[PDB]
Amino acid sequence: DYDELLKYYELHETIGTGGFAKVKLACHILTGEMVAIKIMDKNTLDLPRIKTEIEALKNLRHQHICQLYHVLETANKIFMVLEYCPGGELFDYIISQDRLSEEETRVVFRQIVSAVAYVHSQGYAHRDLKPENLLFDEYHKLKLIDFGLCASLAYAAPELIQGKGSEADVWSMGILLYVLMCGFLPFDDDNVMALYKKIMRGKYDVPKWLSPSSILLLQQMLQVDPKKRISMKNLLNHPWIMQDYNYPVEWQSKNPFIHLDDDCVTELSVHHRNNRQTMEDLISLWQYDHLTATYLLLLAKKARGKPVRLR
Ligand SMILES: Cn1cc(Br)cc1C(=O)Nc1[nH]nc2c1CN(C(=O)N[C@H](CN1CCCC1)c1ccccc1)C21CC1
Repeated sequence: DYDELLKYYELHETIGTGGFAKVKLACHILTGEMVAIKIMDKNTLDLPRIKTEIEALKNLRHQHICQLYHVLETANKIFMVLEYCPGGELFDYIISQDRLSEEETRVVFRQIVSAVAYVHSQGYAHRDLKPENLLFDEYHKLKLIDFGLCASLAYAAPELIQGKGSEADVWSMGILLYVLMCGFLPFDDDNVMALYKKIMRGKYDVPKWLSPSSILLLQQMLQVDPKKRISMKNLLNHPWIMQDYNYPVEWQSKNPFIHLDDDCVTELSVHHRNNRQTMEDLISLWQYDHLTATYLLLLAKKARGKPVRLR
């Protein structure tokens, strides 16, 4: 139940619902930082989905991946405390704009490619890429979410639906690119089997406002045969991707966990009136408990150019 969570967080409103989970806005008491808490019920659960996401996020640390802070499991519930992104979903952003210019699309799309390339570099495929799974953070940069399916029909690759992961992610990014520049899906139908057929055929409308280079890139990402599909490697430095930037997508993590931050370690030891070495030792266990949560939220203060202070 909520007694364990309420020790550390003030709970606010529900900001999202899923089939088996909800996400609530909350504030971390010790740091005053806003967070987003994904809440699951262990009775009405699937559960492998939760464990999959948790394991992935413990191993992924990247400027375009929504950060995990804290995992709490009670008798009845599982709580995942995640980064709060105050800019909302990419999908809702596209609808409000109708569609994005090629220029703004490229700004956003390069961030998606950065995240997904990194995910692949760490040995995973996301498998559920869609604009509902991309959020805008405090600096209006994109953060990828929902790793429950890592190793929706409108975004699934032909070979994935066929049951015949890396290439499947490229296809989904092709659908995303189309939606960004067009404001609607390339394959859509009320009838699910009719949608399946359309995806298998691979034919789609090419709107009048797409540039020849955009058209070519969509063609290369939306190849029905995954062997003919552009590879992640060649996506990183694609001429469309390079335009106006003149350097390939920077996919490597810019915020990896190397050494513990001295300033964060000191603030925790001072606040808790604890032996510094004991504090450094307990943080290093990386249990994703309240200690880890407080440590990581202090690091976020620092990344924001703010002082590392508690209470
Ligand atoms: C929608 N919105 C509007 C504003 Br302003 C901020 C947000 C917002 O969602 N912020 C936010 N920050 N961090 C998170 C979110 C939403 N959020 C989510 O994880 N949201 C997903 C959203 N889905 C995509 C397809 C269906 C479910 C979710 C997953 C399970 C249950 C409910 C929601 C995270 C927790 C990591």
